[PDB]
Amino acid sequence: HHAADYVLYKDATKPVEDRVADLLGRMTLAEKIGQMTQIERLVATPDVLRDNFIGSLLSGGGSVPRKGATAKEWQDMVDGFQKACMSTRLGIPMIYGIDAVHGQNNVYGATIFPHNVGLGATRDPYLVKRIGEATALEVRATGIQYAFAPCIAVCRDPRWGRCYESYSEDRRIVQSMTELIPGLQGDVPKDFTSGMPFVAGKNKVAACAKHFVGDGGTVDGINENNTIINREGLMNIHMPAYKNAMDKGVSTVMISYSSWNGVKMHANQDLVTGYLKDTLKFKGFVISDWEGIDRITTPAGSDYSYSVKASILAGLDMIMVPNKYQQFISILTGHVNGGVIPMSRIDDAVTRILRVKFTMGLFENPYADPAMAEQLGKQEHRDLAREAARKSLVLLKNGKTSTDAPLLPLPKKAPKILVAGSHADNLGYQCGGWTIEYQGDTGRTTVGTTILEAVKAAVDPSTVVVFAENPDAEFVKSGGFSYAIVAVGEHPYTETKGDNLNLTIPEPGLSTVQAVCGGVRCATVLISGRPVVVQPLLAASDALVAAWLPGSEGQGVTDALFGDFGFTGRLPRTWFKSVDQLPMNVGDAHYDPLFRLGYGLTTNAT
Ligand SMILES: CO[C@@H]1O[C@H](CO)[C@@H](O)[C@H](O)[C@H]1S[C@@H]1O[C@H](CO)[C@@H](O)[C@H](O)[C@H]1O
Repeated sequence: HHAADYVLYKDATKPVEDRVADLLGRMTLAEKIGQMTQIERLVATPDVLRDNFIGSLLSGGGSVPRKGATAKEWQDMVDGFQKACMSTRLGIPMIYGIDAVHGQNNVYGATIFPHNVGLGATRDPYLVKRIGEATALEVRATGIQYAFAPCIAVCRDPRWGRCYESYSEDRRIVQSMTELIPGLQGDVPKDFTSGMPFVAGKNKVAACAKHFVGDGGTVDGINENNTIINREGLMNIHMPAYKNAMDKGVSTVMISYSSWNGVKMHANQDLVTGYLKDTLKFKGFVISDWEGIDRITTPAGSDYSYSVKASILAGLDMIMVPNKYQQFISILTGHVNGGVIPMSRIDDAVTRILRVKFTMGLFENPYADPAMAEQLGKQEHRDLAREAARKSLVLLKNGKTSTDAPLLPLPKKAPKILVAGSHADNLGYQCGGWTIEYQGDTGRTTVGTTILEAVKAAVDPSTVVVFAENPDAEFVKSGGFSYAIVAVGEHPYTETKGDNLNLTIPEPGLSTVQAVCGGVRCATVLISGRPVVVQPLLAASDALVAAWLPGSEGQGVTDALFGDFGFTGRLPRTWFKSVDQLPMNVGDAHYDPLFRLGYGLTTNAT
C-alpha cells in the first residue's frame, strides 16, 4: 500500500489484526520470546533491551530513577529504554508498566487517591471512573503506558495484608467499581466485543484486572496462599468482576500467586486457558505476577525449567521475570527447540501482546509527551481525590448517648482546639502502602496535606490550633480546649507484611484517644486498611470516623468534620466484633457483626 520499502505492520491505517499477523510472520523465535519477557528497569540497559528483543519493562514498588524525580526525569528514563527497543530490527516498542493503584503512587508529587476499600465505601462508580481518568493522565505524565490496576480481589478475610486493595467483601460492589477500567483506558465503542483489549490512545493507559482468581479468598487471609472453595463459590464470589472487566475491554489480566484447591493459579491451564481465554473470550494478554512462575514450586525457584513449562503451557503470555531474563529466555527457547512447548502457544502469546500494543497506539506514539508532565499532581486531580476522601469516610458514632448533642459537625470557630495522635500529622501514614515505597513510609514522603494541615486551613482565623502527638491526660484537661480531633491507626503495609492475625492498632493509639477524650469532647479519626478492633476506641470517643487510607488530600477529612459536606460513606466490609469470628461475611450462619456491611451514620452539611 504505496511506498517501495512498505511494511504493512508499520502502517497506522491498517486493521490491528492485519498488523499483528504481518509482524508475527516476520519474527524469529528470539524476537517472539523477547516480547514475552518483562524486566525490571533495574536490570535494563540499552544493549539488554536490543540484544534480547525485550517486550516490556516495569517498575516494581519503589523502583524509581531517583528519589524526588520529576515527571520529566521519568519521561526521559522511559524514552531511553524505548529508544533502545525501537532500534531493534523490527522496531517493536516496549510497554512500560507500573503499580499506579491509587494514583501514580511511586512518583513524588503525584496525587494520591484513597485506597480501594475507601472507594468501596463511596458506592460511587462514577467517582472511581474519574479517578481512573486522572490516574491515566498522571501516569502518562511520567511517560508510562500501563498500570497494574484495578485490583478486583474480593477480600473475604480482613486479616489479609491486601484487604485495602479490595473495594469490598461483596462482589457486587467490586463489579460496580470496574468503572476504573474505562477511566484508565477510555470508554469502549458502542459495537464492542466483550474480551477484546481497548485503550483509547496516547492520553490513556492499558489496565490490568488482577489477580486472577480468588486472591481475596485465601485461608485465614494468608497472602499468596490457598483458596479452598468449590467452583460454584469461585464463580459466585471471586470471578464475576472479571466478566465486567471483559465487557469493558480490560487490556491485560495478571495471574495470582494464590492457589485454588491446591492448584497454583500460575500453573492452572483449566482456568487461564479454559476459562479466561476460551470461555470469557479474553483476547488481551495474560501476565504473571512478580516471580509468580518461580513460586509454582516449593521451594520457589527450585525448578525454574518446570516453572517456565507449566506457566506457558497454562496459558500465560507475558512473564514478569523480572530480573533473571537470560535464564528465562534460555529455558523457554530450549523448551520450544525440544518440542515441549509448541510454536502455536508462543504465537498465541505474542499475538496477544502485539494486539494490545497495536490497539493502544503504542506503535504510533512510542515516546512520551512532554506537555503531559504538568498533569502530575494537578490541582483538579487533588480536588477529585479530596472529594473521594470525603465520600469514603464512614461515621461510626456521633454521640456517646442518644441524648447527647451530636459532636459532628464541629464548629470552625472556637477559642482553642487540640489536634492529636500519631496519624494527625503524618502524610505517609494517611496514604498507607504503595505510596513512594512499596511498603509505604512515614512522614512527609510526597506533596499533600496532613489532617493537622487541613484543620489549620479550615478553621476561623481566631481559632488557636494546638498540636500534640501523644498528650497526657493533664495536658488536655489543663489546655482550655473546645474539642479535640485525634487521629490514630495502622502503620503502612503492603502484601504479606500486612497479614495480621490480631488486627489491633499499635500503641500508642488507644492510650492517646483515652487521654484526649477523657479531658475534652473528641472526634477520633481511625486510619486503617480494614476493620480493626474498635470497641475500646468507640467506648472512649464522642465521635469516631473510619477514614480508611484517604491519601494525599487530608482536607477530605476536615470537609466532613467541619460540616462543609455531610457524611455519606457506608461500610464496604463487615466490621467484626472479634478476630475469633473470622472469617465472617454478610451471609453466613454465625453473622454477628459489630457493624454490618452497609452501615454508616450521616450528617447534614452546616
Ligand atoms: C515490587 O513488588 C513486590 O516486590 C517485592 C520485593 O521485591 C516482591 O518480593 C513481592 O512478592 C512483589 S509483589 C507483586 O508485585 C507486582 C509488581 O510490582 C504487583 O503488580 C502485584 O500486585 C504484586 O502481587
